[PDB]
Amino acid sequence: SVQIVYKPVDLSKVTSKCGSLGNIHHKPGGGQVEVKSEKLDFKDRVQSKIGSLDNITHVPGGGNKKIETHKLTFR
Amino acid sequence: SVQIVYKPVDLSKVTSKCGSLGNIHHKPGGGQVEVKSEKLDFKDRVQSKIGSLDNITHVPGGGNKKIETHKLTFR
Amino acid sequence: SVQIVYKPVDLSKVTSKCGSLGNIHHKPGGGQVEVKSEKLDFKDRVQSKIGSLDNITHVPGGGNKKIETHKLTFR
Amino acid sequence: SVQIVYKPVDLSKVTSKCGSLGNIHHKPGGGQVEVKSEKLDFKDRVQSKIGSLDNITHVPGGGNKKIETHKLTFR
Amino acid sequence: SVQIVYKPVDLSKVTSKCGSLGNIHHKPGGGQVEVKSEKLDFKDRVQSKIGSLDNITHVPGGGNKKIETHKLTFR
Amino acid sequence: SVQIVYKPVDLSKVTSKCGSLGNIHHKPGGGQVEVKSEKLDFKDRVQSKIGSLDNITHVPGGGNKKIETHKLTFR
Repeated sequence: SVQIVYKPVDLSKVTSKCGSLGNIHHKPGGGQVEVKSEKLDFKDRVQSKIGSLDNITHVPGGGNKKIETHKLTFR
Repeated sequence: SVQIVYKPVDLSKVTSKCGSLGNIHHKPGGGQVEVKSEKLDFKDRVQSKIGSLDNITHVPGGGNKKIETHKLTFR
Repeated sequence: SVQIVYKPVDLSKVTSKCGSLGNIHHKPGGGQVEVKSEKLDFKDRVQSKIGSLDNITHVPGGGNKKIETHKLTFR
Repeated sequence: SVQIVYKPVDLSKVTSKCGSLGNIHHKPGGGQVEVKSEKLDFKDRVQSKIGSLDNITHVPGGGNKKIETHKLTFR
Repeated sequence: SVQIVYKPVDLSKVTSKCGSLGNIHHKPGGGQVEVKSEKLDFKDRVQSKIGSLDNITHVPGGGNKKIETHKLTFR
Repeated sequence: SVQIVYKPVDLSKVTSKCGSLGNIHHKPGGGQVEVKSEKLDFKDRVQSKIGSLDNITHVPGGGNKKIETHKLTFR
């Protein structure tokens, strides 16, 4: 005779928490910002940001991947 | 006789929490922003952002992928 | 005689929470923004944003993908 | 604000296996039984079993009882 | 605001297996039974069984009882 | 604010295995049984078993009882 019993139990967490979670920003203040630009010459791409208070979150990561194989073979 | 019993149980979580979650921004102030530009000369692409208070979240990530394979081969 | 019983149970979650969730922005203030421009010259594409208080969420990510494969082969 | 989330999960077994299970009785032999009775006198109830091979299972027990009570009272 | 979410999940088993299950009785032999009776005298109820091979299952038990009570009371 | 989350998970077994499970009785032999009774006198109940090979399982027990009470009271 043969009896095979296959009863794995999984309660696992795979988890990510990414970027800005649960912060307190109590009354922050950006200063006065002044930009004067005169006679400038640009021969290639200009990428520009000007500002007093910038708050930025960027998240290319924080992804999750679970691979799970349950192979059983008899004879 | 042969008896095969295949009863795996899954309660697993795959989970992501990405970007800006549960933050408090209590009364943040952007300051005055002044930009003066004069006689400038751009020969290729200009990309520009000007502002007092910028609050940006960007999330290319945080994706999830579960691959699950149950296989039973008899003779 | 042969008996095969195939009773897998799944209660698993695949889940994503992406972008800006459950934040409090209590009375945020953008400052005055002034942009003055004179005699400028652009010879290729100009992309511009001007504003006092910008509140941006962008989410190319946060997707979910479950592949599940049950196979039972007899003789 | 109030949020109540009530998500109990039950996969429990209550199980009983009672009496004679999965036994092998390979070629059991009862012997010859002879009962001779003479001039006997019974003034009240007679209950009798006579036999060579008796194979008896009796199960007043093995019962199961699940009482389950979920209660949520608000104000 | 008030939000109540009531999502209990049940997959529980209540189960009984009573009496004679899955036994093998390979070629059992009852022997010769002889009962000889003379001049006997019974003044109240006679209950009798005579036989070579008796194979009895009796099950007053093995019953199952699930009581399940969900209650949600608001104000 | 109030948030109450009630997520208990149960995978418990309550289990009983009672009486005769998984025995091997390889070729047991009952002997010859002879009873001679003469001139006996019974003034009250007679209960009798005569036999060569008696193989008895009796199970009043082996019962199971799960009482489960989930209660959540708010104000």
